Amino acid sequence: GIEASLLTDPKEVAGRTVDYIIAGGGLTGLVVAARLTENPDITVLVIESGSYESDRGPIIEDLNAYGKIFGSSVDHAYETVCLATNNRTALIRAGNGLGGSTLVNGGTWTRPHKAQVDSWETVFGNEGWNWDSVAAYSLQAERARAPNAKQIAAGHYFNASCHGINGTVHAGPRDTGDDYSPIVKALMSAVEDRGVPTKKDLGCGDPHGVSMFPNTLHEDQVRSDAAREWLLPNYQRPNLQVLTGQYVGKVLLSQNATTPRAVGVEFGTHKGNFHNVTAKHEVLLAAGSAVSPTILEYSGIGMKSILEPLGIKTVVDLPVGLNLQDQTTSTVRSRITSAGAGQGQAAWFATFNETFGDYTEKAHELLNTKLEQWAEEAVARGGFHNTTALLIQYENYRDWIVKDNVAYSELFLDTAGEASFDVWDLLPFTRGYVHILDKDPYLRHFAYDPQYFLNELDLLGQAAATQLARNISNSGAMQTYFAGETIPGDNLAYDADLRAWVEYIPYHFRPNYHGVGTCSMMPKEMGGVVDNAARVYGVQGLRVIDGSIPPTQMSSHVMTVFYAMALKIADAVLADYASMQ
Amino acid sequence: GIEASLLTDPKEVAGRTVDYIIAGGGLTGLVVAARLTENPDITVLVIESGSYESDRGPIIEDLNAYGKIFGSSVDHAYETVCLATNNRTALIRAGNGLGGSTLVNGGTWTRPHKAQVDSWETVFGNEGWNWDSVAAYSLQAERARAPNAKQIAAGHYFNASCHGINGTVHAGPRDTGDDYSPIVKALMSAVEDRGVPTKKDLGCGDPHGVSMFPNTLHEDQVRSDAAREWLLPNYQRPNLQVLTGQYVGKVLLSQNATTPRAVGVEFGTHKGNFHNVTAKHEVLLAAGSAVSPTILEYSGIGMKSILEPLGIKTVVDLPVGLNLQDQTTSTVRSRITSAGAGQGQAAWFATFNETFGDYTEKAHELLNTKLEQWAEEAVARGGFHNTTALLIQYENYRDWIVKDNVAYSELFLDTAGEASFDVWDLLPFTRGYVHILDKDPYLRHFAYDPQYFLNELDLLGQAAATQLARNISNSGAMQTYFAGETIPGDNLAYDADLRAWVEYIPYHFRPNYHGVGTCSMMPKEMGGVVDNAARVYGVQGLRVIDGSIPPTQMSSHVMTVFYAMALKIADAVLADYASMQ
Ligand SMILES: *[C@@H]1O[C@H](CO)[C@@H](O[C@@H]2O[C@H](CO)[C@@H](O[C@@H]3O[C@H](CO[C@H]4O[C@H](CO)[C@@H](O)[C@H](O[C@H]5O[C@H](CO)[C@@H](O)[C@H](O)[C@@H]5O)[C@@H]4O)[C@@H](O)[C@H](O[C@H]4O[C@H](CO)[C@@H](O)[C@H](O)[C@@H]4O)[C@@H]3O)[C@H](O)[C@H]2NC(C)=O)[C@H](O)[C@H]1NC(C)=O
Ligand SMILES: *[C@@H]1O[C@H](CO)[C@@H](O[C@@H]2O[C@H](CO)[C@@H](O[C@@H]3O[C@H](CO[C@H]4O[C@H](CO)[C@@H](O)[C@H](O[C@H]5O[C@H](CO)[C@@H](O)[C@H](O)[C@@H]5O)[C@@H]4O)[C@@H](O)[C@H](O[C@H]4O[C@H](CO)[C@@H](O)[C@H](O)[C@@H]4O)[C@@H]3O)[C@H](O)[C@H]2NC(C)=O)[C@H](O)[C@H]1NC(C)=O
Ligand SMILES: Cc1cc2nc3c(=O)[nH]c(=O)nc-3n(C[C@H](O)[C@H](O)[C@H](O)COP(=O)(O)OP(=O)(O)OC[C@H]3O[C@@H](n4cnc5c(N)ncnc54)[C@H](O)[C@@H]3O)c2cc1C
Ligand SMILES: Cc1cc2nc3c(=O)[nH]c(=O)nc-3n(C[C@H](O)[C@H](O)[C@H](O)COP(=O)(O)OP(=O)(O)OC[C@H]3O[C@@H](n4cnc5c(N)ncnc54)[C@H](O)[C@@H]3O)c2cc1C
Ligand SMILES: *[C@@H]1O[C@H](CO)[C@@H](O)[C@H](O)[C@H]1NC(C)=O
Ligand SMILES: *[C@@H]1O[C@H](CO)[C@@H](O)[C@H](O)[C@H]1NC(C)=O
Ligand SMILES: *[C@@H]1O[C@H](CO)[C@@H](O)[C@H](O)[C@H]1NC(C)=O
Ligand SMILES: *[C@@H]1O[C@H](CO)[C@@H](O)[C@H](O)[C@H]1NC(C)=O
Ligand SMILES: *[C@@H]1O[C@H](CO)[C@@H](O)[C@H](O)[C@H]1NC(C)=O
Ligand SMILES: *[C@@H]1O[C@H](CO)[C@@H](O)[C@H](O)[C@H]1NC(C)=O
Ligand SMILES: *[C@@H]1O[C@H](CO)[C@@H](O)[C@H](O)[C@H]1NC(C)=O
Ligand SMILES: *[C@@H]1O[C@H](CO)[C@@H](O)[C@H](O)[C@H]1NC(C)=O
Ligand SMILES: *[C@@H]1O[C@H](CO)[C@@H](O)[C@H](O)[C@H]1NC(C)=O
Ligand SMILES: *[C@@H]1O[C@H](CO)[C@@H](O)[C@H](O)[C@H]1NC(C)=O
Ligand SMILES: *[C@@H]1O[C@H](CO)[C@@H](O)[C@H](O)[C@H]1NC(C)=O
Repeated sequence: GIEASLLTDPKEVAGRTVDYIIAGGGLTGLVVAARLTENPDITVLVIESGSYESDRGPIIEDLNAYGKIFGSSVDHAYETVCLATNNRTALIRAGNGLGGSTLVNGGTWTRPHKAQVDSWETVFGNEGWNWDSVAAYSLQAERARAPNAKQIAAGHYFNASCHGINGTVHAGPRDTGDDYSPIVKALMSAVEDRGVPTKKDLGCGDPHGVSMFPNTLHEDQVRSDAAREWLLPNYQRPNLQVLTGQYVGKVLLSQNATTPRAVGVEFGTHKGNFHNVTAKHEVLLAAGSAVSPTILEYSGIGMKSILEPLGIKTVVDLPVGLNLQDQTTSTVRSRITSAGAGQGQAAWFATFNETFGDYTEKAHELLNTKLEQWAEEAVARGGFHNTTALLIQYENYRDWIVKDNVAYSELFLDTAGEASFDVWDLLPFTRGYVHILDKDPYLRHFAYDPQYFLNELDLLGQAAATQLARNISNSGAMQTYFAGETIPGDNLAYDADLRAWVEYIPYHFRPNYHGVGTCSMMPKEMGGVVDNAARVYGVQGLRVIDGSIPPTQMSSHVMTVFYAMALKIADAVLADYASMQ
Repeated sequence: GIEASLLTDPKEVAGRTVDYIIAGGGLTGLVVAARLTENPDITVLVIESGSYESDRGPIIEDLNAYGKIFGSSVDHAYETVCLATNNRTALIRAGNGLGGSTLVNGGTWTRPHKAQVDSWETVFGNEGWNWDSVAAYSLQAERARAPNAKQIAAGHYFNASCHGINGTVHAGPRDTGDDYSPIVKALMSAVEDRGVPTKKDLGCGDPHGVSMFPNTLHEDQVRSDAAREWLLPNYQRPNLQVLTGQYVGKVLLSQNATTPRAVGVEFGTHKGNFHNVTAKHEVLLAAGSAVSPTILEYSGIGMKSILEPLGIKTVVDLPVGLNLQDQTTSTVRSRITSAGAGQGQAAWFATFNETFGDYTEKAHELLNTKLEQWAEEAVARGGFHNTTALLIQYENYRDWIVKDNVAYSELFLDTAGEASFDVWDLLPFTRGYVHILDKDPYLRHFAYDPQYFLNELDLLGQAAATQLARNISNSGAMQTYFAGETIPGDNLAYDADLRAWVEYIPYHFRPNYHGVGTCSMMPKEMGGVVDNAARVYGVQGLRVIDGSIPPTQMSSHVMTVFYAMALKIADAVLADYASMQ
């Protein structure tokens, strides 16, 4: 079926010409590939390092098997540098195969705060990029299902004005057919005692409080990975070709005109064993936030201070690979009474004050006085190039916290036999980088440094949000079900104060795998790599269309935005194509 | 050139018949491939997941660049289970290319104790596998160079009787052109004050004390990796063929009324995309100790209790994957005075009593009383299947310590601007396992658990040897160069006792990447997987020829032994070939 359609021999595409080459068959790459080939006259070649996985079995198709895929050939498992905070190497989970990280992710489907997307036009000078336009694309991608009586009784609320029901990505409530645990409504009641809202639709634009949420799965509970949703219904199109098992190494550039033009790519598996293919219109990079910047650097598009010591000639100088923003995740886990049994997920989207509690005043004071110093320190660490322009970002985050009161941390609850919180600070001020370390793309030798916890507010906020997760687990209605803590358990005294949490947290955290910003969409003079149509500055016919481009984090899970962002970009590509006919 | 001669399209190979198929182009695979094709009538196909790397540049060819290749495409970076000792996953460095881990290793060239190799015949019933035979094969493989006057003045000693000079593997002193650091002879002086010997030739069969050693490199310092030494001189042989970029998935077994026979292998990159090739004589597994046991399991050779829940019919029931033995490595590092400058490596091979110091009586008491209890506990953890058979191994270890006084720990010194010890207990009593977790070989979903520190003497021994490295770093003539400790540094009090070291070591160690034992060469009734000619019990025409088969650890670096082991197996394979003509 679809398996027989995939190309595997490099020689069957080498030296030919297509209209668009898409590097990476993941979330954004497959969305754009489908939109472009709706026109039967447009040819698209997707080149993907992995292969088809959607039909493999529960390890892909059951969202409840989350994490068992880690460490396998479907996980790139990119390795960080030796992190300064704890002198350890960390692993970055990332899907390897058609659908990308939508093959391996938690399936959570929520949207950020309206003011966060709006800042993309007001602060980051991106025409047409605002909550209304992005949300309209989001709803157009969405095919959501309202919850039933069982699901509403568990704790779901669904405002139909905030969801599309006619789109492409199937979404609805996760339901294992088991009973839902009462612990979800117990956590809601526990935060209502503190004046915290509950059951806001996290798709409507003000994610705050404790709520349940849809999941990216079909009603029969099969995972809605981007390949199942966007490629499987369309693979029979003769103008849509997919080459699997090959890495895109570099963009081929014209030597001709005033400014360079992308004319194709080189792809392969090892030095001396690579091939060319030509793009008549454009090359679109969709290899993920950890990779698309490295493809640019291997092609001579990046920072001369990085490329010259490797013997790569710089043809376009841009701050490629900087401004990397990922979050830190920690765990609090507790056994539950027999009364707590049942399925169910929920999350507390907590504000700054809700996160810091007693430390709210001191934290606000740091935020009010340290921005300039913090920016100088991040630039000195190589996380950004221009202190003045980084400060624009920090002033924007302070307005989000102080004037808009957006969610600052996320406390994610799993039940199904226990009470377990994964906790992350949503708005890190640290900035990191990814840079190549060799001229050979197929060696994949690079330095990936998110600089976790090298901003003191990031460490304070993470410690405070995790302490809060212990607090709320044994508070209010949650006391009914509390049966003793197992994480941290013995490793951190149960009455630890914030200082004790700060000492513990660097040795008990994982990456959140939400990395954005390595080809930031903002003006060049602000440190950006792409314009408001995702075009790389100073190069014709070349775009970065994936998680590399969001200039900020957001108080949500990213799929709702990335699906919208891919469709918005597809409209721009098609508009430029049309103007030539 | 060798690059053009390599095969890179799987369809050039699919459907052929050759005499021998070697899975894995690593150390032992390439040695056996070279030996077999000395007869121009014998055809060999090597199938290797990586490609050719020996001409890449310093990152491969300069031993002093050790470690920079980690995390690249030339590094398999196998992830362990989440370890019980510290709730972390660890990474197993393992070379991916022609040459295997000889491409990425430290280059150290030493031999174990005579009694340790003798035990393979005496305890583990492997006729012909004793020090005399293995050493003779080792000298035949070896092409050593005596140290010169500058190198002898630095501390080198070389006994011509213990080294071959007319063989294949180039070996001699590392020499970066710098002055040699006086810290090496200082360390020798410091252990001389305690009656510990120095400058013994660690190739002669009694490795004890502080010595320098040869390195696997040419005189101009190019790394002598297995491909450079065994394949590059011989790639023009028409009967020798090498396929790169492809994984061997499983052995093809006849399925009829008679005993199963290896008739070929299936190889490829993904479940949709694999091929066969036929073996007329034998299939030889050489994919490394972490992989060759999994290839057997994928083929239905292994434990029914593992295979059946995965949907794999058990064709031959063997304890495949058990008895895994890897060591734990920790670091002590300090700054040096200006007078300590220069190049130089040395190692202290320390006996049981030397490592334990004032804890010697208590350590000996544990070793005398707990062997049966420990073997029960290792079996209950799944590291081995038969308690009595494991107790035989433990008695052998106790004899090595009490009656032979073999080296028990190794303290490896690097200088070149600092004083840095990597420390490991050489003889772990813990037993681990590796097992597949899915029936699809190309998913590479497996559980690899060395069970580090889950035996209490292993933890106690590693704590004591690392404390000893701190002690000797500031003792005797070493005091002249001591300029402050940086690791542990602030992370552990400088006057910490053994108990304090025991608390810290589980959170400050790495795998040594010396894992052996997963297809142990011993009698079936002792838990073995292969006989003394490396043939898998119960299967015709199938052998395992790599680091999976040594039944014990050894007090040395293993290259001297693995080259000899490969040469000795080649002779057995060629004797069976002559029997069928
Ligand atoms: C790695 O991570 C794992 C967890 O992921 C850690 O293991 C857990 O450690 C915590 C302690 O930090 C343990 O919690 C304690 O639980 C006991 C009582 O639990 C007993 O009863 C349970 C049901 O009633 C039963 O399921 C348990 O059985 C399991 O555990 C035993 C031994 O742990 C094991 O042998 C079995 O096979 C099962 O796996 C268990 O027998 C309780 O006494 C403790 O209470 C203390 O703390 C509370 C604080 O709330 C305090 O009020 C009390 O006064 C008391 O002092 C504590 O709750 C947990 O059982 C462990 N296992 C699991 C699965 O969670 C492990 O330690 C980590 N390793 C590291 C860090 O190296
Ligand atoms: C991760 O791992 C690294 C090591 O790789 C850890 O960093 C090292 O920490 C140790 C302490 O645990 C430091 O050692 C101390 O050194 C100071 C003085 O060092 C000064 O002089 C050096 C030249 O002689 C100079 O290179 C140093 O500059 C570097 O380091 C500093 C940080 O220290 C940094 O700011 C710079 O930018 C440079 O990177 C520095 O100027 C010394 O005071 C200490 O002496 C103690 O011990 C002695 C005797 O043992 C005792 O008598 C004293 O009372 C005192 O208590 C100690 O030697 C080391 O400098 C750090 N850096 C290295 C080694 O490069 C890091 O902490 C780890 N992070 C973790 C665990 O999170
Ligand atoms: C563990 C985890 C959990 C997550 N959970 C959630 C969640 O609950 N909710 C949510 O909304 N989001 C979640 N996400 C995030 C979401 O899945 C991703 O942000 C999204 O898939 C990223 O899309 P992308 O197009 O930027 O890249 P990806 O989807 O990662 O796709 C990039 C593709 O490029 C391929 N590739 C890489 N290098 C090359 C190369 N050189 N040549 C060719 N192809 C290449 C990769 O194999 C991959 O298929 C999670 C992510 C992870 C890792
Ligand atoms: C970091 C490190 C440092 C070391 N330092 C030293 C040292 O200083 N001194 C010393 O004496 N020894 C050292 N060693 C050990 C020594 O290098 C190895 O033990 C030796 O290379 C092992 O030989 P092998 O044939 O068993 O396996 P390997 O040499 O690892 O060969 C296995 C080969 O099989 C390939 N392969 C894997 N899976 C498949 C598959 N499915 N199909 C086909 N091919 C496959 C691999 O890519 C590899 O080429 C070190 C090892 C490591 C990892
Ligand atoms: C539902 O969503 C729409 C759009 O945000 C809004 O007008 C309405 O107030 C929301 N709430 C309810 C209860 O309808
Ligand atoms: C392939 O890629 C580059 C174009 O920049 C060049 O080396 C070569 O001529 C191209 N064509 C072929 C057939 O290799
Ligand atoms: C949060 O805290 C600050 C200072 O403690 C206070 O001024 C502010 O009104 C609080 N509430 C909100 C919603 O920001
Ligand atoms: C948790 O937070 C509440 C908030 O008022 C506080 O009263 C309580 O002392 C905190 N600690 C615990 C253990 O509940
Ligand atoms: C640094 O950033 C500021 C803010 O965008 C900008 O005005 C200035 O020109 C930038 N400087 C450089 C060298 O890019
Ligand atoms: C050198 O090696 C031989 C063989 O082991 C041995 O007899 C001799 O004593 C060794 N030492 C010296 C100094 O020759
Ligand atoms: C079974 O297969 C083996 C190996 O392929 C072959 O030698 C033998 O003749 C076969 N036996 C029967 C009964 O077909
Ligand atoms: C490969 O082997 C399998 C079974 O061993 C079988 O499908 C086929 O006959 C063989 N050849 C090809 C080309 O698949
Ligand atoms: C080692 O220590 C034990 C006592 O703990 C003693 O019997 C033995 O003689 C010592 N020396 C050697 C070389 O074993
Ligand atoms: C170091 O080792 C020697 C020899 O056992 C011992 O006398 C001394 O107390 C040890 N400790 C220190 C801190 O030197
Ligand atoms: C266990 O091993 C011992 C020693 O080799 C042997 O005598 C015994 O038969 C074995 N038991 C089983 C069940 O294999």
